[PDB]
Amino acid sequence: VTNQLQYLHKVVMKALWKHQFAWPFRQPVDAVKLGLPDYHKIIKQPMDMGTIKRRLENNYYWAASECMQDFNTMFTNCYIYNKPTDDIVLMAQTLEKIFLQKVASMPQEEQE
Amino acid sequence: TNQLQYLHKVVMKALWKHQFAWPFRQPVDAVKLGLPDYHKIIKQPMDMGTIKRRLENNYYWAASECMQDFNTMFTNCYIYNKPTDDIVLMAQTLEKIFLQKVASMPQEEQ
Ligand SMILES: Nc1nc2c(ncn2COCCO)c(=O)[nH]1
Ligand SMILES: Nc1nc2c(ncn2COCCO)c(=O)[nH]1
Repeated sequence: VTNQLQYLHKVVMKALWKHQFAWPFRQPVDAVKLGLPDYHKIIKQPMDMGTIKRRLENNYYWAASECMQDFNTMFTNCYIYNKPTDDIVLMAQTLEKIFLQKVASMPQEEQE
Repeated sequence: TNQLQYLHKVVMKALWKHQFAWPFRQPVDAVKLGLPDYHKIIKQPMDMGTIKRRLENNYYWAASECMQDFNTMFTNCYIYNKPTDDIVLMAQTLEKIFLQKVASMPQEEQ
């Protein structure tokens, strides 16, 4: 497995998964459960930490950059769809700041 | 530091020249662009011109802190604009390059 995907699993996902703001992102947006009949109109590429976490457990990723894009798509989905004033937006912002400051310490290069 | 230099000369380099970069090279001008609610909604304006100047003037103490400014700039765009505005596509494209360039950053400190 890659040095960088190992960092993404054990440092980034470990931090973000147990975070007190993580729960709205731990599973796919369920448009029916949440009452969002336009969600899949607006968000064409849904993403969530459950999917990323399993994808790290199943070595589905080839490069770290593609794990990073899933994280980024997840947060971007949230800012695009939700209202500027929704608490979910500031939860995503808080989680994204951690993702970014962890990524600033990720190795370079590749392995495996 | 080595990482700030990389963010200056590799990351900011690539993004500045990009064909979608022009809305992001200078602060949003809410009055010229016709957006009287822009500052009611975005409380932390940010833009690559401000980030470039801060890197030239040694404003940043750490890499993560310049990376946060890049993120704020993109997030502002996503939060303020309608999902279908082209500028959202432009920010996503730029942000993807940003993440990919950041993954190859020297891991140290300097
Ligand atoms: N579904 C749901 N779970 C929550 C809420 N607050 C905390 N949790 C549990 O997740 C926190 C991590 O254990 C909440 O408001 N709703
Ligand atoms: N109430 C609540 N909002 C959520 C949840 N998951 C997603 N959202 C709404 O944000 C969608 C952004 O892509 C969740 O389980 N709790």
